[PDB]
Amino acid sequence: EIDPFEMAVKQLERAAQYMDISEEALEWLKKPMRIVEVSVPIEMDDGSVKVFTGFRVQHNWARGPTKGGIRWHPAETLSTVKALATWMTWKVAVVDLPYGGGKGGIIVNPKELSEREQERLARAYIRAVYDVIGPWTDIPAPDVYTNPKIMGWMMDEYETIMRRKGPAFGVITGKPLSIGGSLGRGTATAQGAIFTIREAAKALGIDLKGKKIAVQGYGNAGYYTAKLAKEQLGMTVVAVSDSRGGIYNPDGLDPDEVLKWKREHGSVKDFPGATNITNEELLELEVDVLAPAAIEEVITEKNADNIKAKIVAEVANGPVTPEADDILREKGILQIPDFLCNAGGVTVSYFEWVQNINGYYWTEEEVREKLDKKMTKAFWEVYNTHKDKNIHMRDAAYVVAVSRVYQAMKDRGWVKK
Ligand SMILES: NC(=O)C1=CN([C@@H]2O[C@H](COP(=O)(O)OP(=O)(O)OC[C@H]3O[C@@H](n4cnc5c(N)ncnc54)[C@H](OP(=O)(O)O)[C@@H]3O)[C@@H](O)[C@H]2O)C=CC1
Repeated sequence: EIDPFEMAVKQLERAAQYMDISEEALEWLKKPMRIVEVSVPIEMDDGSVKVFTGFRVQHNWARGPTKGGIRWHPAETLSTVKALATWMTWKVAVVDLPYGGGKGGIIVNPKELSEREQERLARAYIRAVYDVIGPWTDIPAPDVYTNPKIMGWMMDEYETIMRRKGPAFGVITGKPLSIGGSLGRGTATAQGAIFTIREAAKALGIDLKGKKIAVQGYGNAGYYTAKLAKEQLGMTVVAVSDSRGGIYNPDGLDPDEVLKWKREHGSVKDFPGATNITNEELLELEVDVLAPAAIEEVITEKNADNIKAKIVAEVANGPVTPEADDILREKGILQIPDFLCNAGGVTVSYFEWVQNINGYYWTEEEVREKLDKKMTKAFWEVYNTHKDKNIHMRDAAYVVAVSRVYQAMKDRGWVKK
């Protein structure tokens, strides 16, 4: 049923087919450099002891310490962790961070655990994987069903074990502001998406002031993308959507009022002055920027032709299928690859790690400007590769990331060819 690691390896081979890479380097990149599977025992609230399965996969560390989150899902598998670590490698390589690829996970349903049990689980996971993590070895991060509270617990346990012999704040990112946290973490993904959209408009020669944007999904990423677009880029937000449905208004939407209505009516539907539309119908609107910030695979071969957006900002994690990719490219529409558009979160986590390591913490403006520089440089590199190699933007981003990792490997002497 299309194993995640098989899919990742196929993606890597496809990317290697568009660039000059040696066979030994490809074989090295097809396998994670270190996989750690540990037992995570905790004491239940009823006094019993339960053992959970924890993972920590470090795909590659040629460019520096590995970076990646920890998932707490009942359906976690070592294959999924390996695939996500492989993808995290390219995610940190495309935006030029001194990081490798890493990922963790515990096979547990956190909906049935109390606060004390969750804290015990985090501390036991740290005790189990201490020997393969560190400020300069492996930096975990929040992921699905994991939050900054668990980050604080993990950091505290790591500091307790390490005996405060170094920057224990920098061992993990996504921490609360009170303990080594960073500013701008809430709006990192949306800010990166906005910078990439601005650069794409600059590349296409389109002035965004007075244009239209449609956003699918109105969670944290979608709402902040719409709000930041309207604020900075001056783009008129004409359509937003949630799981229940979507709304449309050619005169424009106010993101704050829409958020208030969603937080009051439980959904964005039936917003005053707005016409109710379906998600599929939102994908059909004639806009200049489309930002899918929702479930995977919303653009398929069926509806790829009927898309009228000039720029498709893949804020979510792969909302466009390869057939849809080819169809959309044929229509002369610029796509911003998913792991380049939403690279703001990992970039801001890197900024947090830098602040923790240095012992000096920045402000909201400094973080915003550094993120702006990083996203602009990454998008311009990807677009230049796209224009030079006459390939898809996703293929160009993969080529850039794999080339950076391959050059780092060659410089270390790991591969001689
Ligand atoms: N936000 C972040 O920090 C980062 C985000 N990403 C990626 O970004 C996207 C969104 O992130 P995030 O804000 O955390 O997500 P959220 O869980 O906070 O919100 C999800 C939003 O998308 C909607 N949604 C879920 N399924 C559908 C669907 N089938 N159709 C239409 N709308 C749907 C939800 O609707 P409803 O409210 O009704 O449930 C909600 O509006 C994801 O694809 C994620 O992978 C990854 C990098 C970090």
